[PDB]
Parts: sequence; C-alpha cells; structure tokens
Amino acid sequence: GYVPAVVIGTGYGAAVSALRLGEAGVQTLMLEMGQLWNQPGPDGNIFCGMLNPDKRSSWFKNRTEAPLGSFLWLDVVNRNIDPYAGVLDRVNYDQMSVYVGRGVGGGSLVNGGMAVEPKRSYFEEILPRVDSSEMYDRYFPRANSMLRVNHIDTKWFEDTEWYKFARVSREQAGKAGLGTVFVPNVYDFGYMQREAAGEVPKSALATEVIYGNNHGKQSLDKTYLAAALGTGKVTIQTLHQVKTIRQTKDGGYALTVEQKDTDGKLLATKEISCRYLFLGAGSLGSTELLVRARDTGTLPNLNSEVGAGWGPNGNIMTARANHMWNPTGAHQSSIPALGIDAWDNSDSSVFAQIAPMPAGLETWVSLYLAITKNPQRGTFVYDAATDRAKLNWTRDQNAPAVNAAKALFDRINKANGTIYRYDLFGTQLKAFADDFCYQPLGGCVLGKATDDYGRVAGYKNLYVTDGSLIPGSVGVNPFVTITALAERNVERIIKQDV
Ligand SMILES: Cc1cc2nc3c(=O)[nH]c(=O)nc-3n(C[C@H](O)[C@H](O)[C@H](O)COP(=O)(O)OP(=O)(O)OC[C@H]3O[C@@H](n4c[nH+]c5c(N)ncnc54)[C@H](O)[C@@H]3O)c2cc1C
Repeated sequence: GYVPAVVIGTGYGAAVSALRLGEAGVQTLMLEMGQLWNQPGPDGNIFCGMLNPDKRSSWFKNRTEAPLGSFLWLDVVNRNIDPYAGVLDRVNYDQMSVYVGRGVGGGSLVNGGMAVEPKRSYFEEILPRVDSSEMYDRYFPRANSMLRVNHIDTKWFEDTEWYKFARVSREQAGKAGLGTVFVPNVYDFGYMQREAAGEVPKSALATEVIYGNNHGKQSLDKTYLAAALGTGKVTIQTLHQVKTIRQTKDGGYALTVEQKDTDGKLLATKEISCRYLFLGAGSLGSTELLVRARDTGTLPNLNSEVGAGWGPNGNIMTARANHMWNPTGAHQSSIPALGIDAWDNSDSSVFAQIAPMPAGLETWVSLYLAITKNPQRGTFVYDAATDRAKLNWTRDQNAPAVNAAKALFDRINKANGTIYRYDLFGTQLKAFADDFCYQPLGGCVLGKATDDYGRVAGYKNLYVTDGSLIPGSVGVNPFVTITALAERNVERIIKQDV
C-alpha cells in the first residue's frame, strides 16, 4: 500500500529521520529487515552474551564466531547453530569483512556505545561544503542529548576492578608521552556502578555487548525510536527487507519488499509506495539499493558517484603483551571507557580505543581498536549476475592505516619494553587486523552522490540519511556524527521539501 513517507532501516539516520517526520505530522512507515528485539530467549534473556553465543548472535550463519581478538579464549564456546535472524551480521566481501547490526535499532544494538564528536578542524576538512557552526552550535548538542550520552564517574573508574585493563594501558601510554581521554557513552554508567555493587542485573559486567546488552545500554529503540513511535505518526514493520526502488509513473516511489520469518523463509513479497523515501539502510545497505537501482534501470538517473568513496574509518585492531607485573584483570567491563587521542589531522593520526577483552581469566593482553587517517577508498559495484553490490577494496589499501597504527604502538612498546601479540587473529603471525570494519562509511557521499543535505542527485523527494553519506573517515567512533548530520538534514528537508 501507500504511506506518505517510508524510511528504510532503523539505525541512526533512520531513527532521527522518522522522529522528526512524525513530529512534523508526516505519517511514516519504517521497514526493518531484522527483528524487534523484545522476546526473551531460551535463557530468559533477549540477547546472548559473548561467553554463551547461540543463534541469536548471528545473522544467517551456521556456526557462532568469537569476537575479533578473542579467538584464543572464546573459540571453546563456539557452537553450530541454525541460520536465524540474529543480531550481528558479518558481511564478507573479497578482502574485507564488515560487521553490522540487524534489528530495530541497527548497529545501536551491537555497538560499544562510544559517543564521540569529531574534532571540528577535521570535520571542516572532510566536509568543507557544510557549515560547521550549525553543526557544533546546534546539531551535535541536540544529538548528544537525544542519544542519552553520559559520562563515567572518575572516582569509580579509578577504583573498580572492572576498568583495571584501561588503567594499565593509560600507564603504559603515559610512559611514551601519550595521554588518554574519557570516552562518553550511551551505556548508563550509574547502572554500571550498581552492576558492580551487585544491585542490578549485570550486562556490561557479564560479558555482553556485541550480540546486544540485556540491560544498561540506551540503544535507539529506547531513545529516538521510542520517541518516534510516541508521535503517533510512525510505525515499524520488521522482517521486511526492501529489495528494489523505482520512481512511480504517477509520482513518488515504489518498493518491492520481502517479508520473511526468523528462519529466513519467504512469506510474502509486497509493493509499498510513498511520496517521500528516506534510505537509512547503512553504508552497505543504502549503497547497495542505489547501485542496484542505477544498474538495473529502475533509478536510471542516479549519478556515477553512487557506490564510490567507501572507507572503513581507518579501523585497525592490534594488541600488546603486558609484563607479568601488569595484569589487565579477569573482570573487564565490556564497555570501553578510555581512548588514546593521538589525532592531529596529520597522516600519522590515531584515535585508539582501549578495548576490553571478554576471556574472563587473566591473559595479560591489551587490545586496541585504532581509527586512522588513510586516504584509500573503495567502490561498491553492482553484480547483476548475483544481484549484489560487491565492495572493490583490497587488503593492500589498508597499508597506510596499518602503518599509522604501528607507528603509534611501536612508540608504546619501545617506551615499555613490550612486544605485540601475533597470534590473536589466526595462525599466521599477524599483529594488525586489517580486513575488518565495524564502522563502514561512504558509498553515497554527501555532496557527491547527493546534495549537501542528502537529497539524492537526479531525483526529488529521495533522501539518504546514514553512514553512507560520510566520506570514509571521521577520526572518531561515528554514530554521533551520523546522528547530528541526520538532525541537520531532516530539519532542512522538512522545512524546504515536505
Ligand atoms: C561491533 C560494533 C562496534 C561498534 N562500536 C561503535 C561505537 O562504540 N561507537 C560508534 O560511534 N560506532 C560504533 N559502531 C559503528 C555504528 O554502530 C555504526 O556506525 C552505526 O550503527 C551506523 O548507523 P547507520 O544508521 O548508518 O546504519 P545501521 O545502524 O547499520 O542501521 C541500518 C539498518 O538498516 C537495516 N537494513 C539494511 N538494509 C535494509 C533493507 N534493504 N531493508 C530493510 N532494512 C535494511 C539494518 O538491518 C539495520 O537495522 C560499532 C559497530 C559494530 C558492528
């Protein structure tokens, strides 16, 4: 049927767009290919933890996987599973694996909650056509309030066993002249204290994050999407995947939409049409819809920039072996709290998360997720034979990222007399994981595939709202930028177009 506005997906861009549309009185339907995560599973919890993965952990996989960095300790808990509409999807391309959330809330279900505004001078570099004053004066503050960003108590942080891992890396970094910063989060740190005191059910302190948090984490279903539903003008249909988009003869857009069950069985294919169409299917999903539409002739006036400009936000993972006198602890909160800020907008820039590990026993390992400045980009290109977007990225394109991460951590190793671990990512000696991404950015870049507000070039009333807009890098964990940019864009679109 017809609905005035459709939003594809229910991640950050989608959730912002739907809230503001509803508040503007536009009846809006959100279509989400994953589940609404609200039914208790066979253990009484909605989500599985990292030490007890089951089918809920994985989008249509036949075996669970260990969280990257953790295979040496967590492969022992892996099991064969039925393919199922689980919450975390590892999307494998020829030389890159991209991890994305699947469900109402998107990646907000599975992410580490780190809520960070980019450095203004870097924002100005990457998006020179955007007025940065509005962003820092209005839209970034609006996003941090709406998202429920909060800050860890410093006294508790300093005292608790659950953050010893972070304090160890702070001390080691300090010996190399590097400081750390507290990273704000959407996980409720007051709740986390009470977890440690035994007062409330544990989630972050019970090795949960990457397959969902049963408590504490204010994912988008609790913040923007709850508010959007509260407008009385928004509905969400789950297990509905948009497959094609065309521009109707009489105006507007029509979608082919597959309804599946949680085993993946096709139940129905529906046509749904609208006046205004907003894509919030993520860097991967929005870009795939648009290259498909261009290259199958259903949106033939899309430009050549659709598909281009993808990058993994410079993501590299590495680890250091601590001295025996610097144990990182058996008890590590699953929510990071500290990063190493060595980002100066130069090519040696690194913003590194001090990442917890879920082993649950002492391993002496310090794990890091580095965000770097690597100019290399990939392109999604339509494969008509399999009807999929393929990401043309090669592992050598991450060499500048590896090089930047290694130069920073080599300074830390030199100052402390420590070495890398080489065995955390496979049998081959490899200290740097360079073929994954948690933070995909680009494919429908703002100002190149779209105007400066996400209006898709060549079309009216067709909008992209999500990480596909970002030109491959923001220098920090991206969801606050996605959210703020979506606030800016939908406000303008409603004022001028709706
Ligand atoms: C393990 C992990 C850790 C991360 N840690 C952080 C962190 O602490 N801080 C940070 O800032 N970022 C973090 N990220 C990245 C962050 O979650 C991500 O940048 C955003 O979620 C992207 O938001 P979008 O709105 O672009 O997109 P996203 O949240 O991926 O939402 C897209 C939604 O669209 C749905 N969808 C896709 N295709 C279709 C279709 N054709 N039809 C229907 N529905 C569809 C999809 O299932 C999903 O719910 C992390 C991500 C992962 C996977």
